[PDB]
Amino acid sequence: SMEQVAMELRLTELTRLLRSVLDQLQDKDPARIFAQPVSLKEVPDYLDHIKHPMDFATMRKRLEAQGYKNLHEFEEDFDLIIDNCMKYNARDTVFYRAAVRLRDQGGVVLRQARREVDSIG
Ligand SMILES: CC(=O)NC1CCN(Cc2ccccc2)CC1
Ligand code: NA
Repeated sequence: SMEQVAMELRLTELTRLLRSVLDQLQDKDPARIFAQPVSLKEVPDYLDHIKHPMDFATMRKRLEAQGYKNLHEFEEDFDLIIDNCMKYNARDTVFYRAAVRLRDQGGVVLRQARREVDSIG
């Protein structure tokens, strides 16, 4: 239908907007601590600790299959990345601190992205 096509045009342009947002987000992770899923080879008990793993590679796969229907969903996964890290790793570690910095630098990007999503509808 025309209705379905228009629906998919918005989804596509959402996806274009999210791909940008996701790049700005990785750019704030120069150490690439969150680029890839935590290796179960190197940390074999990880899933005993973290129930829902997330990372940028995984988010990017979902994104390219247009699996993000709105910004709430995308933010949910981004927060998973941060919250998992600040749980699994202790306060005085390089990993925890990298997450706190991503959280803070990221929040700016998501503050404006939320406005662009509303207005562009
Ligand atoms: C995003 C995130 O939580 N990263 C974690 C992955 C595990 N490393 C520690 C590590 C490295 C190598 C071997 C055994 C443990 C850093 C913390
Ligand atoms: Na902890």
